[PDB]
Amino acid sequence: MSVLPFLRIYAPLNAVLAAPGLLAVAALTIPDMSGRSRLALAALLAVIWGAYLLQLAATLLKRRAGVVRDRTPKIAIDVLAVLVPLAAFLLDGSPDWSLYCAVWLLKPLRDSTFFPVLGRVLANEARNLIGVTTLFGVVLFAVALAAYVIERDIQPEKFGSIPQAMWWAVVTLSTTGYGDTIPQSFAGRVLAGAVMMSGIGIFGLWAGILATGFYQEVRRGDFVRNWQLVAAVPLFQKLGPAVLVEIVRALRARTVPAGAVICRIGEPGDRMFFVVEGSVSVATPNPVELGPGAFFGEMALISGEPRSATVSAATTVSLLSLHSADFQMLCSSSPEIAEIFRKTALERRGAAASA
Amino acid sequence: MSVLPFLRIYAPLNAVLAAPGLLAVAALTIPDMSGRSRLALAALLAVIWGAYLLQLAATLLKRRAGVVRDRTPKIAIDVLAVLVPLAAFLLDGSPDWSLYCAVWLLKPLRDSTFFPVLGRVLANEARNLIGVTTLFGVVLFAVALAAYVIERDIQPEKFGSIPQAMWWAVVTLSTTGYGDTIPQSFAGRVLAGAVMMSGIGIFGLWAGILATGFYQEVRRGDFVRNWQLVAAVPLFQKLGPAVLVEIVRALRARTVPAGAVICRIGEPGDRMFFVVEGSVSVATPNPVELGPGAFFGEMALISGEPRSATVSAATTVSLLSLHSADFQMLCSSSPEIAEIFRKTALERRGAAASA
Amino acid sequence: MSVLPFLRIYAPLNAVLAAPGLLAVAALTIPDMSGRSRLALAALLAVIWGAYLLQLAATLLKRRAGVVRDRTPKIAIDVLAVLVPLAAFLLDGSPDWSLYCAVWLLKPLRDSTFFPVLGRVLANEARNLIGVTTLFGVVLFAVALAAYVIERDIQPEKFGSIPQAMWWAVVTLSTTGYGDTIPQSFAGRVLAGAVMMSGIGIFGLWAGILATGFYQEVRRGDFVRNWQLVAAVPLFQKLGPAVLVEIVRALRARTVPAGAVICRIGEPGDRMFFVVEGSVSVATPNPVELGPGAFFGEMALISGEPRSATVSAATTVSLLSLHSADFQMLCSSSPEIAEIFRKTALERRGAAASA
Amino acid sequence: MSVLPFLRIYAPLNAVLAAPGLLAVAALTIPDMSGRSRLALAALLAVIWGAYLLQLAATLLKRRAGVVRDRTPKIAIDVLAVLVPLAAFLLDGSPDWSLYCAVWLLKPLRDSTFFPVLGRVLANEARNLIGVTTLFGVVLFAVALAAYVIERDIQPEKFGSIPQAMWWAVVTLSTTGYGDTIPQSFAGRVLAGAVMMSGIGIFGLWAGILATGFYQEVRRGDFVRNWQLVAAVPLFQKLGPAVLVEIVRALRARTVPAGAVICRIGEPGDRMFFVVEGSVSVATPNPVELGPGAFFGEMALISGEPRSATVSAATTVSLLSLHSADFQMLCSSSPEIAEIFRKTALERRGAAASA
Ligand SMILES: [K+]
Ligand SMILES: [K+]
Repeated sequence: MSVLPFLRIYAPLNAVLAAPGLLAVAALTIPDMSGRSRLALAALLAVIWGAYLLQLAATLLKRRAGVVRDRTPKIAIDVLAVLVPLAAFLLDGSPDWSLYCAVWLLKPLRDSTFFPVLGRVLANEARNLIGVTTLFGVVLFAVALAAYVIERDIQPEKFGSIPQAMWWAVVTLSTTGYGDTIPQSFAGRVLAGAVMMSGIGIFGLWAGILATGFYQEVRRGDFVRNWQLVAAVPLFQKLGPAVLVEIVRALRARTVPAGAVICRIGEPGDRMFFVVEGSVSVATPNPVELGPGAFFGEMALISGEPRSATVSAATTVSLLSLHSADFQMLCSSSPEIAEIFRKTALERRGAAASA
Repeated sequence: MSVLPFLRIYAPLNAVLAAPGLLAVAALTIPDMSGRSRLALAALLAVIWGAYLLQLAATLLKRRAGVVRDRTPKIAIDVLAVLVPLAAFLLDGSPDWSLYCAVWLLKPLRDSTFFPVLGRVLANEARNLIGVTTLFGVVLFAVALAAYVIERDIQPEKFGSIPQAMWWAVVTLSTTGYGDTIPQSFAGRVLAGAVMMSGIGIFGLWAGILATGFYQEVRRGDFVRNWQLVAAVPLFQKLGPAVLVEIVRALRARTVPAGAVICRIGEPGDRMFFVVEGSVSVATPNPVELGPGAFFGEMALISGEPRSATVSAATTVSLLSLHSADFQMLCSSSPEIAEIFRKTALERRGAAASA
Repeated sequence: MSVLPFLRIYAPLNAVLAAPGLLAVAALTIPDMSGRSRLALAALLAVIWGAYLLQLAATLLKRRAGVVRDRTPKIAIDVLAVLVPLAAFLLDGSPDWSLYCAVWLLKPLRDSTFFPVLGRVLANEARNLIGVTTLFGVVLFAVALAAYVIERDIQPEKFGSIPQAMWWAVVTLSTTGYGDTIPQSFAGRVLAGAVMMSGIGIFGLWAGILATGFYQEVRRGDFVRNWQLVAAVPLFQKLGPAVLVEIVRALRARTVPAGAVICRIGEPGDRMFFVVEGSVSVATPNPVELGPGAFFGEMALISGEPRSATVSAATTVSLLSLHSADFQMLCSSSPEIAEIFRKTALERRGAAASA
Repeated sequence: MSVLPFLRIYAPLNAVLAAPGLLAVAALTIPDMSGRSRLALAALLAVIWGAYLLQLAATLLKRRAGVVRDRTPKIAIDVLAVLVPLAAFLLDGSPDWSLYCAVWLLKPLRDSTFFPVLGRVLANEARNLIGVTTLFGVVLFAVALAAYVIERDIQPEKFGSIPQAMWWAVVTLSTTGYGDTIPQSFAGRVLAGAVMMSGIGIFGLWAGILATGFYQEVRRGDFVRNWQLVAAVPLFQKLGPAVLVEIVRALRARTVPAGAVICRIGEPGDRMFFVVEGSVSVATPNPVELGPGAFFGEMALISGEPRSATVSAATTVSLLSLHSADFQMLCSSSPEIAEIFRKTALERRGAAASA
């Protein structure tokens, strides 16, 4: 709604660090044939590999570029990524040689978004993941035992043996349920339904676990981000605490590096633009070079049209889309900010014509 | 609770734009017979088609009726809808001719509610859909590999080949789980349970993704709608900012076009009526012609009965059902609005008898 | 947490109105035998039936007992319940006679909690149930078509016919997935995974639909209930609006009819008791007869023990468990309510000894 | 985010009270062999058992150690745990002897986190678990009946009998869906899809049931915990009610017993430390012995680095990580607390050098 996390066109690593798994797995099998992809996909295997050389050395001289110390072991993550597959180059042994090759699949783990999520993975607390856990025990040995008496119900040939109760259990516990045989005695059935609603329910429980994980995460990181953002702009220094709250919790947006049409003029949209730092380019009959501490988008506001203007960043700028409800509420909260509203309209008045 | 999104009786497009898919698919097959629906459903095929002619021309002269520019390409959406199935008329080739015919199924995509939902689909941000994504990778090649060692466990005939590990993987990852064979070695089993709880869990993760999508959507659009609504009524101009908040966030309702009994007199209900614009018809021993800036439903309030009255819109009116808790809280917040409460009761007093 | 919805021991209808379905279905089949339950379960069939006679007449003279008009058609619900199974007595025809018999299963629908839930079922709005709906279309004809090309992939015997694509579609769309055959061509597979994550996702979408349904429901009904409750007690008349808010939103509890030990003295618990109307019985060395407008549970509060006392209702009383955080916050909000806190402690002081 | 529920390294009971189930089930079967684990796992069976002796006597002299009376029957829980498996020692009878042995599996139920969760299990109210329940009835006899007409569709051999409708029903109701046969008549199919989306949906309904359970739980227990915590610290006695609110709802953390590096100096982190009671050890060029009523972590705050310091508890201390947003909001709310902010910075100033 208020966020604009635009990213410059980038081929992500995922293609390069993933591709090895893809071609490997491709030639990874022997569909009764000599080789094609072996030669090919092994070729792209020395290509990818060489990519892992060049990346590594990128760490050699980039071991410190002046780089932050935030995640130290990410490095080790990488180095193992390149290494374990090294000795994965080092086997002359049986075709299981080929098998080990996939170890790279850790590669996407080089870096990713899993960092903060894990941030509340340990910060989750939520022992009810444990209690639910032991409950997984509960159901598991529940149907395990009932399945014991039942599989032992009719002994004569296949039943009456522990394996059946085991497997029927395992799948039944699931939401998946896929298989060759059932109770010929209803009881095994009815209990089966029991384990359905049960094991499924508990599945849900762990769900709500992860759910609260999501929310708590998004909250914490979001509003703290709004810490970094609040102190980050001067006008926020001239505005008192309650307003600090309102914005900290209100401001939701991201930065848009240069190279993209940021908006669409006379096209429907709901959002707001603020110059955190830098300039931003504006098509106007009297073009206007933007700077920090001002705000764009009263174009659409006072003009009456959604995105009555458009802009483009020549320099990377951090954007903040203001919530216009609390804005109107400040306009009407005190006379000073009603003066702000008038003068703002006036700044679009002069901006829309004069220089 | 507070919303009354009543719609006049309308046959939606869905029957006309869907029907082609339905009859097509019907005769779409050849259950060993010459034709019945072919003749028939092809007849309704020229009927539907002609509907697509008449709609198209509706766009010709309706290309601009004075119509908004909001969604430009919706048009193109339609035109392709009618066109690709044109050349879908243009093949003389094999029965796969019949196959292409269904391309219309895009028709429901002409217009729908997907617009805003997509609005936060791009506005979602939520890279954790990406992180979860690569995680889908995680599990997938996890069970893919384990399934590799395991299917290669017993080589002699069917196992030890990549396809099995592949498919067992794919289904197992799911919540579906449907199939002909299992581990004869427990390990494949236990790992199987692992992939169950795992792949399922991640499924949940993407869930909470979409969930936050829902909420954020409903919020944004709702309260902004309450922007359009707040400034839309005069009394809101005589009421200060805090109250503006209370109502903007409180008001939830929709407009009811003419032609429906809006309420039920002396039937249990919780809601409130406000005349945004127009009149509304009221059965009274001294009938009263309603107008904007007044409010209906203190009938039920001060009278003591749920819906102690009923009304009907002769003209389309926008309705707003006030939350009576904060209402009482305004009645008791200041003396002025307690005067409002008394005089309101008095307006039902005069309204319930006099003219 | 704060709610105590204790119900007197009652055999619910569910046993009587359900039992017919249970015995019926029991003898409902013919497991190769003459009859046992037929005679028996038909006996309990005239028993249940007679219960439906006596209930009906209960409506005859109870058509109006002075009873509310809230749900008129509930009656008709019942009468049909007894009637359709009448002509279900009226057939002499084939065994499908027995089949029709189950029509009672509507009986639990006589009355239930579905009323309010349906209250936001129509009050849901949430067209995204529609948009998602057409999306169900999306996926359905998606895999339907892909399955068309694929089942027609290998024509020679079973494939290349519409039925396969149909059914494989239907189950695959699910989370269930249960069946005899798969793609022998990967493509059908990969697309299969697609429909998995897709159809499943949409399932989730409809979920969040129902979820917001839950919440909105519980909220609306809850706090409105707190309307009925707020105006329902005199002290609430001596307390200003902000406090009205705090309690309306804070108070969560239910009424406990006479006949139950309401609390446990010196047993851990978190809750609070308030006499809405009537008395409540209290074991004390100087027993104290309770009355409205007072409050119980500063026993545990000021005493220092959870449930340092226990009580029992001789007369049905409505209970309200106060949130002690905002309570302390009133104690410390103004001096008057700190006097309330002292005098309250003093009322346990005199109550704990004197008469 | 703000919570630090660190636990000293402990082998939980789960290994000892679980292990019996594990080895028992291991030798629990007879994979065609004389015995190995029997001798072994029965040996660890007398080991575990003896553990249950020693625990029991731990209750004998620990029947009261001065121990709380909170959960009385937990004891009985244990004693049965040891007893029923006693007579489970007492059978000389058939191999089902072995079967009974697993009764211990109740052991994890000795104590666990299920206590509060059950706390809102009874405190849930939420009759919609009942309404949904009867709905489970709804669907169940729905597909049960439709399956009746359908299985009786083609009578000649296997169909037309009640069992099929029964089982097809049961699984179909699920999300699992696993089986040998389908409708050869579409109708059974289409209805099948119906039961899919239906039974699944209701599954969701019960979900949202448990969900609200989660939330309500976490809330109640959390903020009440913040009751115990608020009154628990003196500074909270010098701070007025609104601030009491802010902290009660803000403070989220746990206690970290001695023996762990509590923080990481110059490593990225977001949290805060407060000395509830005791001291805490601090590496400083001028080491500082911590005491209650002070706060740690303005190191990171005013210093400019996340965790610009680290600490270790020599004595178990209760930790509270303050939310720095509302903190800044107090710093800027009144001059007194801005003096608090300055002097705090000064306490890191003196602490970072002087003694
Ligand atoms: K399944
Ligand atoms: K299955």
